[PDB]
Amino acid sequence: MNDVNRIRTDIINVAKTFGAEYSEKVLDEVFQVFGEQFADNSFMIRTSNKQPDKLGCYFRYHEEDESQLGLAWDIARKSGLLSDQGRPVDQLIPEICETFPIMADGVDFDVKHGLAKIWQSIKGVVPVQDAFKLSLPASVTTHSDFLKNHHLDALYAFGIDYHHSSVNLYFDTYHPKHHTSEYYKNLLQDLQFQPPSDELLELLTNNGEIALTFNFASPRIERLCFYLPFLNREAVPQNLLNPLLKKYINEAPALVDNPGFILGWSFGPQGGKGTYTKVDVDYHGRTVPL
Ligand SMILES: [Mg+2]
Ligand SMILES: [Mg+2]
Repeated sequence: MNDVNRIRTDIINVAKTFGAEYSEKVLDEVFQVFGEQFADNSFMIRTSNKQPDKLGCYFRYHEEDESQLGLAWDIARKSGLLSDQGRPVDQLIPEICETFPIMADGVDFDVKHGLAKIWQSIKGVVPVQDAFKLSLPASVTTHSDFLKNHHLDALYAFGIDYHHSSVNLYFDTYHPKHHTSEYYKNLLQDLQFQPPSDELLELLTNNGEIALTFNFASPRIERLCFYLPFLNREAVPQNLLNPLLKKYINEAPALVDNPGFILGWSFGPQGGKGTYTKVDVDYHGRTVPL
């Protein structure tokens, strides 16, 4: 309705204000197909820190209505927003749906390049080894011992990245160690990843979500990400945010007066590529309170 145009307008305004590359033609094509899904579902607009002087911009939605599960992938394929090119990643969503009961799915979009990722949430958690029969990067299986040792073995969701041919695995933080700062410090050390600030370590004892990234091109775990919810702009730890991300916290568009946020901290190899911050506004006001 007005609601879809409202959302599309806000994304463009975000991209223009914060210096993100964007394509109106790609935004037009995405919204023609998924516009109503954005208005009717949990929906977030994300900016991130991947390059020092400009924020990238992404938008994503999460579908939990049982009757609609599977439609995102079917819609994406039939419309041509997602073509399978025989990539090892192109077979994973059908394998996942044939293997596990799915309780939610979602799609991530890049404002420049379009459909980027599809998520599938399992109905329950499974031992991660139950997933080893999927056509996942071989690095998932070869880290089975590491995943056990760090209690990253209660799997509940997959993220399938079609732009980068990578897979994110999301793990339930079930263990008493997941409530200690030492666990996160030790986890990043063991991975030889960039060390976290003491401020972040203290926040991470709230546990949040953890995701690990595996790529078909690499024998190594590529990246990991910690996610924490925040009930409003004032709750966000602003000392952890560069000036552009601080401006985003104070100006991100939403349909409530004081939206919540989900921040993600991505970590990669020490002195390498994958350490940066993601900030997602709870556009409708319904995502974070849950
Ligand atoms: Mg829905
Ligand atoms: Mg958790």
